[PDB]
Amino acid sequence: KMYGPGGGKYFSTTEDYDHEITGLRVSVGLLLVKSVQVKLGDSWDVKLGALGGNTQEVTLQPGEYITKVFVAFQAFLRGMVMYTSKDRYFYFGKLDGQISSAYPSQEGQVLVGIYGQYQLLGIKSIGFEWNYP
Repeated sequence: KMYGPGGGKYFSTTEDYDHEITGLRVSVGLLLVKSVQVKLGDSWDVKLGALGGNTQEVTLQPGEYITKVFVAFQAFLRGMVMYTSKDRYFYFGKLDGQISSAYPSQEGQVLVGIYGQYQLLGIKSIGFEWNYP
């Protein structure tokens, strides 16, 4: 469920039937992952987290799901790696701090949301919602 030292303002991505995560954007400053943003179908969901940084955009091909995520913390979320069902990885930031593994406890489940806590400087805490397409 919830990774990091935490404390902050709670966020969670919009979770929808009829619409899945088709893409994603993570904002990274010089060091910290500031904010995340999922595209749900043909529309970017609200952008959640600290302001600022450079935003990496990543686009899932149809039928491609996020199935696992590594996350590194250091007072603030430094880095995140997402692996998909098409043998594709997406690196954001640098994996340095305390690495942690998020995966579904069940088979064929895939990333449906992201949630956590953030403050002014970036994200203090992150977690992932798994579920069938």
